[PDB]
Amino acid sequence: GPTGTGESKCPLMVKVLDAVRGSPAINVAVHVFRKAADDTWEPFASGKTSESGELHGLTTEEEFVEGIYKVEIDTKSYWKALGISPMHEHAEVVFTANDSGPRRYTIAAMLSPYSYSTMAVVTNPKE
Repeated sequence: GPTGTGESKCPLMVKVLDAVRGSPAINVAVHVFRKAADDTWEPFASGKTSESGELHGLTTEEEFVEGIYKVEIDTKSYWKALGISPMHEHAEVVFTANDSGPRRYTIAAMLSPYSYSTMAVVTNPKE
């Protein structure tokens, strides 16, 4: 298929790949927040990617609750490694959850400052 490749432990796998290099970014500062009761975003998890571009071990299933969550990727850290023109600062995306469970999915995101952005999100059965 187009998406869904690779194993993981966390309930949500984040893959940070480069659209200009066509390879996974290393040491990609990523953060995960959750929608609070004050229409704000609280700290949920955070971590960096590896040579594989995969980032797991953020949180557990007992801590991973339902609700909306916002993810922030620091591409600048990866752009400074080679010295690429930092067209933008960081990439922030919001994901709404309706129900958790098995059959975890992985989010494939591509980094492209020059060309149009590229991101892929997968949905699970909550019916």
